[PDB]
Amino acid sequence: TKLLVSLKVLVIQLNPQIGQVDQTIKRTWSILDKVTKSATYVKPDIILFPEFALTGYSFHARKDILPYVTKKDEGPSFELAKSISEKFQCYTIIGYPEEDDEQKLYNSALVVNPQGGQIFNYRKTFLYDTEMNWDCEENPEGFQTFPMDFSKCAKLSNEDSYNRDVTLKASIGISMDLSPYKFMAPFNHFEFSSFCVDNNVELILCPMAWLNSTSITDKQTLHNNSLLEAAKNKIAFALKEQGLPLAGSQGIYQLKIGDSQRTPRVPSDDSTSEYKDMDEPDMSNVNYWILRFFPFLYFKLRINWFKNSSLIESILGKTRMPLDHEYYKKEDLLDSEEVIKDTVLEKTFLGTSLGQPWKFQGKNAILVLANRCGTEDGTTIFAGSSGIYKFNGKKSSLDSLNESVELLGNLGKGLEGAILREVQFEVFR
Repeated sequence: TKLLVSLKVLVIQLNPQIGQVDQTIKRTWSILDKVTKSATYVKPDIILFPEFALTGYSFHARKDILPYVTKKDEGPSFELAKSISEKFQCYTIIGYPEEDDEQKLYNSALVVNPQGGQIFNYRKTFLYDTEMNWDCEENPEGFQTFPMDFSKCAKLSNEDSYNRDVTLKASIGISMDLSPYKFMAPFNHFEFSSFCVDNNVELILCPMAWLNSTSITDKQTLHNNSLLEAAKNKIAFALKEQGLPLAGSQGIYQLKIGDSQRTPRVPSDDSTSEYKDMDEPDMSNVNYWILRFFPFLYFKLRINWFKNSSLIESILGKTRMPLDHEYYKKEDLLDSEEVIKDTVLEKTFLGTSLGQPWKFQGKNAILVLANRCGTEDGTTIFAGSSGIYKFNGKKSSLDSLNESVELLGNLGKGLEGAILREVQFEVFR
């Protein structure tokens, strides 16, 4: 049975700096105040914050992050999410540095329900270089899904109001989760978005601290002090030229609350990566994020792949996680008398399944991406450009020109702020 859903989604975009937790919390409440006073404010059903939203991102040592870590149900990030959830009767998701009872450290995202109860805690699964600085662990469960019970958000197709409840299958992916494993795995594995398609995920939530490519990431540059000093001067100039302090903008809020302004479809070029125009999204990254969700995108060639059975071996052969992942530290169908289970028929590679050219065809999914803005260490510029997307499953560019994705709205690359969109889509029950 087709069920129509309407979700009011609020994304908060922050520029947290290390050691400013109290200031960032104060700015967060300021943003939320301004949001409620907006001409077209409506109450959000879900509020999403970035990766390490209150603490800053670039920790260089375990000792440096220890003063900011918390248990998943204690401390500033949890208490903020609980108060938010209670005041707005919503789900609130926030990224934060976690410590467990055994003194292990993770990069996590906690989920609070409208009652102010913690219902889920997700840990980053693919780690970035920075996490290795401070002894961060990989999520031993790998990618995960969880239910979210939404009240009064759904209707049958012939009904005139959203008066029904719906439990959506959700998944959180934290920044690097979207990349090829360690940047070393084949690009076309699309591990995270494949997992979401495999498990029929409906609501994809991504707290991120994702870089604009103006950032200094070249390893030989980072470890040659002469080259590094020259590189840092380049970034300093880029910020100065924009009338910005080196850490980037804070406290000046771009609000897009309840409007329906969509983001224009644009291809990447040698200018779309430039850190200029702070109220406009980084379309190099928007296009790249969309590409990393390839399994959700319409692509003509899949009919040939299916007809030729070109991906059967890849589909049968793919494992739940990379074999060297923390996941297996958990345990050929064609050469066996074991039967083919349902789960195998749900598996995809490049968006293709054993039974359909395009498994996602005819389905809907919502992607909510909360990316931080600002800069750290004089080297690292975050891309901002938080946004909300709909994959509509409708029947082949690999970017925002592909009309099987809908760009429902983005914030700029450089300003703190918030975006609210009412998102309408369907699920099947």
